[PDB]
Amino acid sequence: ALFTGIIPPVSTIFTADGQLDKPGTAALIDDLIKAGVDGLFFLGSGGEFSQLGAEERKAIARFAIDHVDRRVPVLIGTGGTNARETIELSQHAQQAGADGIVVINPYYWKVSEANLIRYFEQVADSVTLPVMLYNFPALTGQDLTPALVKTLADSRSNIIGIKDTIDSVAHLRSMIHTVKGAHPHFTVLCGYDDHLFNTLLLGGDGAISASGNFAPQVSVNLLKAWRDGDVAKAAGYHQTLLQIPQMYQLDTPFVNVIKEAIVLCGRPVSTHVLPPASPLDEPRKAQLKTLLQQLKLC
Amino acid sequence: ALFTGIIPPVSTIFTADGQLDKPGTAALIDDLIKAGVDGLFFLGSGGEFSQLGAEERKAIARFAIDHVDRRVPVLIGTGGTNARETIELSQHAQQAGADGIVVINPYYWKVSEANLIRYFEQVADSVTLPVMLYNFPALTGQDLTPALVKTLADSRSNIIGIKDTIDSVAHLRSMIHTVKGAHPHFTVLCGYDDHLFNTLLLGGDGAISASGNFAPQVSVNLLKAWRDGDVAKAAGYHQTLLQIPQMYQLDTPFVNVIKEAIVLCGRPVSTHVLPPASPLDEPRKAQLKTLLQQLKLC
Amino acid sequence: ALFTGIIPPVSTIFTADGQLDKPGTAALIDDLIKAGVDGLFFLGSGGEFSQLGAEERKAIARFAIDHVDRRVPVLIGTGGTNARETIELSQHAQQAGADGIVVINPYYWKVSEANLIRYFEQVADSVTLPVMLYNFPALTGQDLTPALVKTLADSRSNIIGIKDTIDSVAHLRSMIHTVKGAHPHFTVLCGYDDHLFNTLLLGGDGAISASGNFAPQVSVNLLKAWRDGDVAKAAGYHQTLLQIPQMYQLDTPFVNVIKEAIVLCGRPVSTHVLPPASPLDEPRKAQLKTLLQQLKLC
Amino acid sequence: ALFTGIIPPVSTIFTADGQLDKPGTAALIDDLIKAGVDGLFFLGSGGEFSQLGAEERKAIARFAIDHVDRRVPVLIGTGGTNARETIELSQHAQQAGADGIVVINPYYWKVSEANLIRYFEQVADSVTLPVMLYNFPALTGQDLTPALVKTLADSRSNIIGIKDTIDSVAHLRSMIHTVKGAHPHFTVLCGYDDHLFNTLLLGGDGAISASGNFAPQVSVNLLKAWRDGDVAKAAGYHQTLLQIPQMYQLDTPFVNVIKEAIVLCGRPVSTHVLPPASPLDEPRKAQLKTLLQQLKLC
Ligand SMILES: O=C[C@@H](O)CO
Ligand SMILES: O=C[C@@H](O)CO
Ligand SMILES: O=C[C@@H](O)CO
Ligand SMILES: O=C[C@@H](O)CO
Ligand SMILES: [Mg+2]
Ligand SMILES: [Mg+2]
Ligand SMILES: [Mg+2]
Ligand SMILES: [Mg+2]
Repeated sequence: ALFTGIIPPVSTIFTADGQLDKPGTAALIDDLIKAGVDGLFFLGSGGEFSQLGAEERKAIARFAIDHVDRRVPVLIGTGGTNARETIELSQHAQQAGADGIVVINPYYWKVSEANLIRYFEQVADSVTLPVMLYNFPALTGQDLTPALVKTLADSRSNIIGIKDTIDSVAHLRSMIHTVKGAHPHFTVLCGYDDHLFNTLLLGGDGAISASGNFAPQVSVNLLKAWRDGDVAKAAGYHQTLLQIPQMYQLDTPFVNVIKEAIVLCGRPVSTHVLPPASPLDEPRKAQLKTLLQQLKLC
Repeated sequence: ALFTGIIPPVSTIFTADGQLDKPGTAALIDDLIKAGVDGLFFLGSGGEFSQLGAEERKAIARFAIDHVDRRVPVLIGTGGTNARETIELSQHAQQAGADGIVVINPYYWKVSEANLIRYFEQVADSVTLPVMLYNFPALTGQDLTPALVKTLADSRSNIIGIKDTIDSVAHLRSMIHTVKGAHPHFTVLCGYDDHLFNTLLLGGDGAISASGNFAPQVSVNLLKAWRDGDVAKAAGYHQTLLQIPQMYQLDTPFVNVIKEAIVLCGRPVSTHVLPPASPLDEPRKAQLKTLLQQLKLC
Repeated sequence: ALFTGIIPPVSTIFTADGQLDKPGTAALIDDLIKAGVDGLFFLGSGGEFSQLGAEERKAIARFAIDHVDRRVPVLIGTGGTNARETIELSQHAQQAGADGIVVINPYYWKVSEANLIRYFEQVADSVTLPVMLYNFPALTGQDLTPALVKTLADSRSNIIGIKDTIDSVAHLRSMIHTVKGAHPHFTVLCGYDDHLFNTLLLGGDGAISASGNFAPQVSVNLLKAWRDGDVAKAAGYHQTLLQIPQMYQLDTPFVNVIKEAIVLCGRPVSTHVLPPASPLDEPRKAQLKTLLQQLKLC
Repeated sequence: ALFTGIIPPVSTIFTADGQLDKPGTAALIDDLIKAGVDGLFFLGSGGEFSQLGAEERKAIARFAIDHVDRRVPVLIGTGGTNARETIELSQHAQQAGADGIVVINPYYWKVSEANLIRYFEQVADSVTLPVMLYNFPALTGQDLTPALVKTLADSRSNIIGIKDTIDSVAHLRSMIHTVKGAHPHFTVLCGYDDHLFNTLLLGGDGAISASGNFAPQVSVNLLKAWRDGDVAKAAGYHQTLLQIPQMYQLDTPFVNVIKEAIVLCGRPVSTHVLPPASPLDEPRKAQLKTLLQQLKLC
């Protein structure tokens, strides 16, 4: 199974003038590697892919891949609505040295099932890399159902996992039973911090969740305890992860919150975000701070 | 805090001719008491309240209350769309000796917030019993938001808990923070089996969930392990409860499934259900059987 | 085609204690007949079926049928969640002299398609009357799709029409093409005032809409003009119907608004509504009055 | 009031390699102008903006503006998720000679109301052109409510209209009453063919709808008849517009259907569409042909 364990959706650090902040993004990457994560995912939702132009995404991917320098597996988010662009970004990712790509369903038009399957098959045909699907129905307005995902896995042998981003135990359960029941090495990662523990107990593989950026140790330690058979210890970490998603209510998009949390938890990066996100206000920064303090994360 | 712990939504047993089956309902009640449940809830969703007429509901409630004979706390579900009937059923419950009532929001019209608050205040004023709210937005089409529930708890001191029936960690978390933060003894019970563990870890109080009927021991033992501080053991039980809700996909309504599971797990009752539910077919009964066998529950 | 044209969902008039107000209900009935409606529908949504007990519904139906005394066709709404009660209320309606029944899908559980089909077939088989389906997905949470309605019409020859209560030209169009295409004499009536004209232009049959109660002449004259081939005149009436539904925003449920409008338009009936509806406040009554005045309806 | 009347969302014609087909696009533009439309809108949903790259969008806009050569007002769709790009594309439009821009809400993240308002203010402040809002909640997952639109119009005097793309009479009515009530010259255009007649009768201003591409004469003649006071004639054209949208069910996205209809109605342009749209199959092309024949459009 590929891309299992804890794989953060890394925040992209920008300067106050809105350019890629290489020193800060590099420092964040190095913090996460040092924390023991199993991989890194750039240009996810929290990486601001949807607020970046294609050339910007290419430049950020190349930078990140080269900085990681093969220390851990690297995933690049290459999706969008422009399918020709998805292919271009995906081929660019493979040429630049990525280990895999992560592809959401098109999220403007909710295309027909025939078109959706074709789209994923075309993207998967365009690269030799492993492809992770990305389900985020709250934002896309179109669910990647366990049945559909199984059909995709049956069709292309490089479609090998999913980031299932949904506050639903039923969806994670059914994804695992349906897809992993046919393809035991297909990877199921939850996209929310508070579903990691359940995902493992259900027979899934890990998480790609925003708290990976500012508190990776919580998820890394949970996974380690689980793998060591220390369930009580894993449940302890889980109690923390259950509470963390309160912070994401502070703003929408909450990409600002995540970067403010990176700062609060001890890595001083520019927290600039791209429009239509905006800077978190001071009152809400203090609220975030009190949450992190109550959970003992700063 | 009232009505905490494991409180099954007890199935109502009917004969093949569609009458209350007293010996079978009584035997089920006695099994659940013997299993160590903290209470019993009659005429919930799984108790078929919505397929019963008012006079039938009164007769069932009286019978159940009388059979239980104060061995454990008894809740009666008294809700519907007809608010005058809600009041009648609730006063009847109090006269018959119930310990509390459980009241869903009206689920045909999704009434204005002013009307909704007024409805609950009137119902709560009609009895001196404790009132548990019932949130089931997938069926009602109107969520009881944590803010609203807090407003209700602030308004009437007998509105003392909620059965929050939703596959959402965020909803449970927020219900607990918002309502229990203002009213530390307000009771938050989850309505789905696979959220019991998380509900406890989040600072909530228990569950009213269908598996209480046929595998009460799993929830009772989880709660006991949690109260004893043996979190690993509680997590073990949780791994089971994570899987159980697959069975509910076998039919809709799944009241048939629950009764078939009672039979398969060792209590031979008539499994008749009221229309528009219908008998579970033999293939799906076998499927249910294989599910219960895999989880070691029969 | 049965039950075509303008058929108001007649308001049920109550005294302050919530009992049937026979003189007021009768006067309303006579006003509508005198206005030239094609039929009358009692115990629809606007008739407060869902806030009335089964015995109450039977008394109201008997009264209404008897008062109408065969002057126009009479439809009784017999639906709910309790399917045994549906059958009882439907057989009661037939015995009491109703010309047809109107049956909504169960709206607590959204039952499986197999259960839903079986429900409607059983209800249709319980009577020898014509049966009109009732679609109100905003309230029921489960759409009766054109495909499903076609399947029902294909299955039972007494399932002969629908009240399609949705603000959707596409839904009405597709209902008409899919069902009337297979069953040219199946009756399609929209449930909203502002869709009557389009319904007629699409090949449908009329409307069961709330403004039937207080401004029947608008819909009756629209229909007459359309049948006489005076499309410009019909469009003139449509311009009024397009505006009327603003008033329904004044409260939820808006059964109060409709009765207040009956009073304002010249018929002094009690405006009492059953809980959890409540009286319309004086400021909103004055707003309703201004709107009616601007549309030249009082 | 600006940009009133019939303004087609013009299809973008491509060669097989997915590049702009200048002769075919120009011919289409000339056909529409000759048909008497009041304006032209490029790079709307039907113009495939969300499957085009930013440089491609700029090239298309420039070409279209230039070909139109001020014969009618020109709108350019400049929206997306990347707000910096929205500003670039909007300023580019103004520099290229557009008369106005059309901006949808960001449709990946459904951003907070504060962020949404700020977004629209920033885009409006980036140009001195008139700005038309674009509401398409079926695709965006976030409705621009009449209250929000009013707040935007109150805030910026160059936010001067909306393409309200929704199958809802209530939404159009309320948009008109709430926004035009406060801003009588704010332009309200429906985005669907079957809502033009109602939109005019409600006090709105026209339509930007896909049938503008292949049957502009229907909407142009409807509008002329309405302005001339010949309501019966207008209603006759409406009967045709009521039926046209059945064709859009032939695929999703239906940008293919629209181009095939342009061909079938007598203008031979390439029907190539960008992925993830795909070619319409021959059976569905024949079905489309039969429909157009039945409505007397080819
Ligand atoms: O992946 C989704 C994130 O926002 C939550 O961790
Ligand atoms: O009683 C609630 C049902 O959803 C079963 O858990
Ligand atoms: O019939 C539907 C009601 O909501 C009023 O038209
Ligand atoms: O504007 C939206 C179009 O597809 C409908 O005409
Ligand atoms: Mg993220
Ligand atoms: Mg239940
Ligand atoms: Mg009504
Ligand atoms: Mg279009």
